[PDB]
Amino acid sequence: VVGGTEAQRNSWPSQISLQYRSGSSWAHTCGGTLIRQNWVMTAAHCVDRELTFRVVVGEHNLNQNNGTEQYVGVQKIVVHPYWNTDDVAAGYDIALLRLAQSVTLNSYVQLGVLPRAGTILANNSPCYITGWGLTRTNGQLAQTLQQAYLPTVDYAICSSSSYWGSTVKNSMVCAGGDGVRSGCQGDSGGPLHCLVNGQYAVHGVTSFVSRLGCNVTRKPTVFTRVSAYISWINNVIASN
Ligand SMILES: *C(=O)[C@@H](CC)[C@@H](CNS(=O)(=O)c1ccc(C)cc1)C(=O)O
Ligand SMILES: [Ca+2]
Repeated sequence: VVGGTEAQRNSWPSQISLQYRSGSSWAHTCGGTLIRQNWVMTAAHCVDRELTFRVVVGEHNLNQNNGTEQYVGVQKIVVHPYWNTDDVAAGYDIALLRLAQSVTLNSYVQLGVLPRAGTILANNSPCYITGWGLTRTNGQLAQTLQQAYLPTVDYAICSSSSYWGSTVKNSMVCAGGDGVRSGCQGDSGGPLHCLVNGQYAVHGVTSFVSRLGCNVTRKPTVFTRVSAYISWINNVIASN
């Protein structure tokens, strides 16, 4: 997250860290959202590589013991059947991870609230992106979980030629584009939390940023629209 602030450790209890085995250690690669005690929602592009993955819930500082983390293996990966590695702009960037163990809930570990199916945010709706991704374009991951305010940019505006043009679809949410604040590599898969009717709900799964850089004016960070996939999500959780 470029232009972010350190989140309080109990602000976003549904955020997880998706990590892959690297030698004798584990490395963070993407965010994700805890949606069942044994299920995490993340981006399909985060699990394109044939790596060993684990999820960390109740994580705050990647490089220090926080005293609140639970570490669980990934037992099953279900990517949207329409996802295509070669066309992120086509959409379907979403995947569900079944955890090997059910995690325990507490103030640092909670299920993300999802929007009702079909919900679309009015332009300029208040949202926060969270994650441990690069703090600058071509930078390094954050140690502590970051958050940045990124107001939505509606479809008509985000799909206009000055913004993302045809690359953005109606199954996606755009947010930000101020040139200061944005998602960045390693934030993918994580949540976009938007305040609706007094409750924060996860409306987006972080998907991509411009090839030009993370914080690029009029290239808001783009997210899979969670409210477009509610039936798919329920179908996968029900069938496995
Ligand atoms: C997500 O982090 C996104 C920026 C918000 C990235 C793509 N996701 S990633 O950095 O996890 C991804 C890229 C490519 C590979 C091979 C592995 C990891 C983006 O650049 O748009
Ligand atoms: Ca930690």
